[PDB]
Amino acid sequence: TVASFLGLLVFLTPIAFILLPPILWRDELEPCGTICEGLFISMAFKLLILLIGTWALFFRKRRADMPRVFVFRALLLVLIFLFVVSYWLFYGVRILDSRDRNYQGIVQYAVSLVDALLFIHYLAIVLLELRQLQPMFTLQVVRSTDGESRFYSLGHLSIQRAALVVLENYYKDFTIYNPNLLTASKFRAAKHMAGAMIAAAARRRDSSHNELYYEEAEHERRVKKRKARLVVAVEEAFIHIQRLEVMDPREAAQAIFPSMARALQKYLRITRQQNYHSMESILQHLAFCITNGMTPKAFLERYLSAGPTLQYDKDRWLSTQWRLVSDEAVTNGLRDGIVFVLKCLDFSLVVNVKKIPFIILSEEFIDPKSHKFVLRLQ
Amino acid sequence: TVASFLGLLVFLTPIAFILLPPILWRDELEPCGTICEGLFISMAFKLLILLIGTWALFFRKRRADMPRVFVFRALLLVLIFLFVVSYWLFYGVRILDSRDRNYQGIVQYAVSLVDALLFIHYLAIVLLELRQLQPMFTLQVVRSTDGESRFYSLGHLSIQRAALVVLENYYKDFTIYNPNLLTASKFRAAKHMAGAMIAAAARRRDSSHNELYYEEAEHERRVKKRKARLVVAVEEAFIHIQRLEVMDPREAAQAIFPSMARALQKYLRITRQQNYHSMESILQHLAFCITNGMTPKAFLERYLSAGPTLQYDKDRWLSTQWRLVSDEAVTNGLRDGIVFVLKCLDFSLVVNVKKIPFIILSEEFIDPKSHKFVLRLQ
Amino acid sequence: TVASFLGLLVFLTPIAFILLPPILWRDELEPCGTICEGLFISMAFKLLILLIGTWALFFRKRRADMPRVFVFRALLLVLIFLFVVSYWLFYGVRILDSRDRNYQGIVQYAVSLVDALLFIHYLAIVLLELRQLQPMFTLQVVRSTDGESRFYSLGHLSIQRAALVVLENYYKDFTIYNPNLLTASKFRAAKHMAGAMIAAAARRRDSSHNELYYEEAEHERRVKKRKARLVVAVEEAFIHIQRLEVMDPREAAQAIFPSMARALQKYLRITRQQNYHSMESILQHLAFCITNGMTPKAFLERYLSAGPTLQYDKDRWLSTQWRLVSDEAVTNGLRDGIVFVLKCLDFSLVVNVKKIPFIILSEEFIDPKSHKFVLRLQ
Repeated sequence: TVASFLGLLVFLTPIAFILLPPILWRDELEPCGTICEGLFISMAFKLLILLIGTWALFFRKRRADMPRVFVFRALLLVLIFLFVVSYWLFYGVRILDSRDRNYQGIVQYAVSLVDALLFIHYLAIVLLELRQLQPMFTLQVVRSTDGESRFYSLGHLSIQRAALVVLENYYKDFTIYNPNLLTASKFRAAKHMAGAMIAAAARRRDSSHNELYYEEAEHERRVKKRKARLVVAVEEAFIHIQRLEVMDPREAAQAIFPSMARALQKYLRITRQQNYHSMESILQHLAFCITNGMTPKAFLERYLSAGPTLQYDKDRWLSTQWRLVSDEAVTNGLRDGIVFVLKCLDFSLVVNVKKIPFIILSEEFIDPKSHKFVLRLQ
Repeated sequence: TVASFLGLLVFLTPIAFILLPPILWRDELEPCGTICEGLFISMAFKLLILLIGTWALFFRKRRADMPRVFVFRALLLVLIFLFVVSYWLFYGVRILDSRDRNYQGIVQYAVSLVDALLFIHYLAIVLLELRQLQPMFTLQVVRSTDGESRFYSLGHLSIQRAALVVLENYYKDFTIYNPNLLTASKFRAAKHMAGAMIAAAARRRDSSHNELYYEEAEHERRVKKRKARLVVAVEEAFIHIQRLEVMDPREAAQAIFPSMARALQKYLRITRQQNYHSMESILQHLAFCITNGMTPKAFLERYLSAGPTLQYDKDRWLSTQWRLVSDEAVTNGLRDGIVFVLKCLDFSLVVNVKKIPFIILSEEFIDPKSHKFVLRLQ
Repeated sequence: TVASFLGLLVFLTPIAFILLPPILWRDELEPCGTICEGLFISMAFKLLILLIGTWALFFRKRRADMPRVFVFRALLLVLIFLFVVSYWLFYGVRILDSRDRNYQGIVQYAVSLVDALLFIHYLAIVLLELRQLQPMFTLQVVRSTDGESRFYSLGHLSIQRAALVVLENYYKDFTIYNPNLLTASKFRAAKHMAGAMIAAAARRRDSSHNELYYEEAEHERRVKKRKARLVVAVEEAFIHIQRLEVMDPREAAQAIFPSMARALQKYLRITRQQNYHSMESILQHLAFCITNGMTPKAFLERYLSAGPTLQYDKDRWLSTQWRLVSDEAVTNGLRDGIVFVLKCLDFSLVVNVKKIPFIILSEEFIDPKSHKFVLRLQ
């Protein structure tokens, strides 16, 4: 490919610096003998180390699209470019155009290339994944809709890369965005829209009958009742088949699903999760749990709670529609007190960054003989 | 030991390459003088760096037994073996059998050995702990019995090493396997075993009296009552002794334990945790909390909830009885959509792996002047 | 500064070793030509790598004050000191006092300095952040007051640095210390202080009327009622302004705050959080949520639950008043079974360390053809 051809060029540059003097001026080489060959062996082993490490840490697909340029990868690519161009420039001007003797020094030049390219690989692992290992900052990530909030520690990242780690943790950690869980507050605010003084109106409101407390208690009671119906239905559904007419787990799932289908439908409607689980999805997860020997409760934990975003179908999450709002340049590093917002189509992740505080530890000595207790009351 | 003797050989190989030419042919050395000694100093400092780093990252006990071979450690050991054997081969064939001059080049050969062995140490830290730093995958780990589920991010690991990290997080994160919390569903399914049409039977079931809702509400009420009794008992037990007859925390624990013992026994029976806490364990934790100045609630948090597996006795967890079920080779790396199962004696951890999605970020500019609000209703 | 001047000296040491032979004895240099210049280029590129990596990982402020000396940073500074002093000593004794020829060897000496100083940078990243990447231990951190407990995995750290990571996770993860949530147990124990036999007294206590169960149920009911009042108040407060008299979010916050202020005050009093939120803090967070387009529930999640310590004001947490109690030297590494206590002014973090167990994995083969199921009951 494009980067693979440049990788082939940067890998064959020391090999070309070795091979060209015995080809272009074969009879002009000084007799090296031992030291040149013992340096070729070190060259080959260091190139093997470089190829294995480059495969291990950089033969992987691009993980994300960021708004501005990855500053550290641009720095590494500019450094590799100026590195290899300066070595080819010195090799063409001061070695090939002069047709040098002392081939041992040419092999030393190629081995210094391999050494400094290994240190470029080391600077790459320093910049790309070791600079943010030490947790310099904390990040409070809050959804703007339901208020679900988790805290994360991050090192020195840019606002781009911090937003990337926040979105990774969003798909892993936050429950999935459900707009149907949000409509009750919207209709309640619109019902207030249907109809000094602002403190007296609040006093008349707080003295009135709280419909919301009793409706939430009654809804929680209905959810517990539908949950108990669902648990009984899924237990008496799983008891209908045996691990051993012979059938595969898909047909066993289709066999036992009509004895749980109505209770699950009523539970997903009362918990407002019915848009998240098609019948095909439930049958695939049912055959999955029947295959792996999972209990009714282990099958049912997918449906009892909300669950994170990566449980669900790949279209229900949408990672290409993320927008990064920031008051400053997103290539700037994190610092104390900045706010950046990760906007999806309906919700947003409001992220404010706080510096992890300077902590002062001190010892104090507790004598283990000073742990004496008396039967007297305290 | 076995690996320690090979470590002594790989550490003494550059030193032997240095020491053998002034011993075997002492009068044949060309006068090096400055450059050889300034290269010995660099050799000694790089060997000190190599010894300190090798102690820091590899002088540690083997952490786990895996089914197949650790592929990266086997690659590193084969690389070290071919490395050192090729250097001894070139040193015996082309240096010792020829009895070379230009000892400066021999010291350069030994320093190139020390350099490439430092880069072997670097390739070791690349392969063993840096390749999986960037979180390529997410892992949904579910117990097959109670359905408890947590999500974890992992990089490029094999299925072996991913299963190892999953088990680390199992002992840290999941509540302990309690088979007594699972018997109610089993007896309920056996009670259904005591006694078109499959949809009508489900309709008659869901219209019947849900015993399960009222039994769960009544059990939760009994657990709250026993919890309140236990809190009162442990508070009035801790008030009987004073931090200051003089006694150590073991005898103070034995003094105040009979005023809390029955309430704790009834709470551990109602929460089905009585097999997990012997009287010796409770007395040791009681003397522990009396020693460290912990409150009754801080003592009691060990017993109120289930708690993770590493709270409990070392025989109650059993890390040697883990079985890895996978449809493919466990030395293969993680990829999107694979399922592997970690089976203990009674339960299993069903782990399905999902690729963390390709995320596209973009900026959008919000003018901070565009945050103007009106008192008008919305 | 102090460390910046020593950094300038260690950076200019190879440059000084290069520049001094053409200045002090200019006419005595042997003609190097190609190889010396091709080694200067490698020197300049490796010094650029060293400067970029040193900026990336070590140009950062000191994060914490520890009781005893950081052992690994002291080892690194002693190593750099003996390193650079030994190189200046050999350069003064055996190069400057002799006024050497073969300047190519002097450039090789300076390049070996730059190489071994890059490996010092590598040993620094090995000791300071790579030795603890592999999770050797688990840590149960419990507050002595309310018993809140979380488990953390750590590698080979000292007790100092483990305590530092524990405090990082304390400010991120534990809910904030609230002494007002603890006074009910203290007054209940003092009420027991107002008034064989120790088992009969416990039997008479556990048979009595449990005031605590009914008071906790009644308090939870009052908290749910005040929460419903607060949700209604904040929704009907946010509906009073529109995103668009024109006003900024501070004045919009001040406009809509008197219609929610009494319900929020009553909720913070019933949940004992009123010392944590001044009116200025609530108005700043209100203007913050009005700015970022957050819902009433997203505004309200700061106040509904306790929340971690870093949500609150910077004086409410106090990172300078931490005391480390340990039975051994805090520079010793973690091992299985040690207990260290992190004491704040009122509470303490009791941390006991357990070794993560030796896990034995094995394969077992499940035939995917062996997943056959029958319609027969099990």
